[PDB]
Amino acid sequence: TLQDIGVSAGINILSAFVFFIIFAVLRLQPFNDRVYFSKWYLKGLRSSKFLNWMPEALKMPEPELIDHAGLDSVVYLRIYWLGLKIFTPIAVLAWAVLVPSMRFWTHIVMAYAFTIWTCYVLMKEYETIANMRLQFVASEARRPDQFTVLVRNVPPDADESVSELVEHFFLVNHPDHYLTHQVVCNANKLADLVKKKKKLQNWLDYYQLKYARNNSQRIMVKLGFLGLWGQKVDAIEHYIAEIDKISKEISKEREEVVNDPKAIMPAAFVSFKTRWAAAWCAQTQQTRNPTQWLTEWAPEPRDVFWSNLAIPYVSLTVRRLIMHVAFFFLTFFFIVPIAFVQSLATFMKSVIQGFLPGIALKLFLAFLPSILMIMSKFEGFTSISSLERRAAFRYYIFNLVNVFLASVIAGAAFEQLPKTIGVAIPMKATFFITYIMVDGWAGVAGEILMLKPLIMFHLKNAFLVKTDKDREEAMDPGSIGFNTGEPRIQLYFLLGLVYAPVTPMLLPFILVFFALAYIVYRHQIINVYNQEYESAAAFWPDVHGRVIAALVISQLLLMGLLGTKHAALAAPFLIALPVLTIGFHHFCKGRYEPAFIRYPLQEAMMKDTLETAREPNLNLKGYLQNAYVHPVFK
Repeated sequence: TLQDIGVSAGINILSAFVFFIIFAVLRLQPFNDRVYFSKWYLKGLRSSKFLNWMPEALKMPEPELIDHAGLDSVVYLRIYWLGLKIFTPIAVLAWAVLVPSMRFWTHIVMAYAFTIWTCYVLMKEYETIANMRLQFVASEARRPDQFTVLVRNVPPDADESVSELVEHFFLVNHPDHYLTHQVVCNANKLADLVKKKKKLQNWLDYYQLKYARNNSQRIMVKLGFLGLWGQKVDAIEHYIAEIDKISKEISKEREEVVNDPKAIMPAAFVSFKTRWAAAWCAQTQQTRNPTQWLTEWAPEPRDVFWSNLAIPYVSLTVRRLIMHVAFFFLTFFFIVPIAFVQSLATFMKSVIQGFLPGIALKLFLAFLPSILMIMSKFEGFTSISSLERRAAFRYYIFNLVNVFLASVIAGAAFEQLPKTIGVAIPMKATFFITYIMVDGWAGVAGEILMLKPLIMFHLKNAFLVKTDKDREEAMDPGSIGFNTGEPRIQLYFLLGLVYAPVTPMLLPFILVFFALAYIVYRHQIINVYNQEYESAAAFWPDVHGRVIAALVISQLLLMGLLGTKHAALAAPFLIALPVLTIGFHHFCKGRYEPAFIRYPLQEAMMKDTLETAREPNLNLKGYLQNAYVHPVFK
């Protein structure tokens, strides 16, 4: 309750302030600059009154920040500014209209204005992001992707190899445009192998340094309880035998994979002389039969998820269905722990009653993004970007169904002791506020520390590093974590929209979270979070659709909420909201999303002509030949 609300808020804010103190203290430490400044290091800019950095983050203006970091990161940062802009006027206007009858039409017009302002700011920022994407891609440098494309589902032929097939096909179809062809290799088991070799070499290095320190004994083979099947106290010879065997294993794998007809799938990489050729051919249904020669734009060379490549195309739909069903069952299963958590939300002892449930919830939700990651790993998308897309989608679905609906249902049920659900709904605001403060303020004030990378790096250096220059690749700070970033704020958007016309005080905490997250993530993206891939901000439409769905769901649940005073005779105003919303969405889509999903062919003319004018004498063929060949054995 209110007292517990204040106590939990205080404990969270003090924890966050202590987190800032720790961040500053370790920040000034001189022997860990390698970590908290991964950037300026992968960019090669550095080598070797107590909160001053706070505004220091805000400089380095937006075009400059784009140059420093990258577009998609800028958009992700922009998300928070979007949200704060959306909810500030809504917050103040509602807060003014807190009359604690006329309230019915009051909330009705309040929600109408809320939605109209929301869609207005949405479309405005949508156009702005469209323009900045256009400018960014226009000013973009050359990458091998923009003149090649992925192709899939080529009909098989017993006599002619796939190379001859594709050569004949594209010479007939697009003469004077074809450049080269690359055949996919189905040796992912060798990739698992080379990962194993890396891990074993890492182990052997550890035991080598340890034995150099002093002679020791080891009997725990990665399990302790199920350790070595004996003593094997020395075990260096064990790894020597292992590396010998695996060396002959990889040598063999080479000598058959260089001659395996089975290593080829009905898919390949083809490159064209001009971007326009790529668009015209691979962007459009290429043949008369739409069931073969299936093509879409190629991923970045470092985006190629080679493991997924070995999935037969016929089986992916079956995989999709099986995975969708398994997803529904997993959401079913994880209802019960959440129900436990909410039931925990039932005198100075009640401080833990208000506090713990959010923490516990977060702990049972810590794993789930990883499960969704693997889940998409079994999915077929072949590009870590698209994996991020789908994973975020799944996380949204799970959070919406469980953390919101299941929680409110459980709260109402445990409160009940048919005409009571309406008065039940708003009361869960306290629970949601607590969950927000916890999984937000504290969580961000912690993840600013990068405890896990920091500890990993320090243990690596003190206990595992053998020479120098190996620190440099040792930093793997990880990307922004889109699968975790986008959906959390998406959920907050949903909650704000739903509870705004019923419960105002949810909003200011949301504003606090938005501000702190904006500034902290800005600092991070300035100094850490090297981006593993750089898409053309292609994810934005998904966010737009998600927020639209959020708004319409908020409207519909509000309509349900006004079922308290039965038949207020204003329902047909709540009926117009969804149709207007969906019409707005469809119009926005058909009017602007081509600028994202399609690549402007006129812009292709401009870019290719400018490239030709600035350099008509580039041997681009050899530059593009060896791309998309192989991760390890190029």
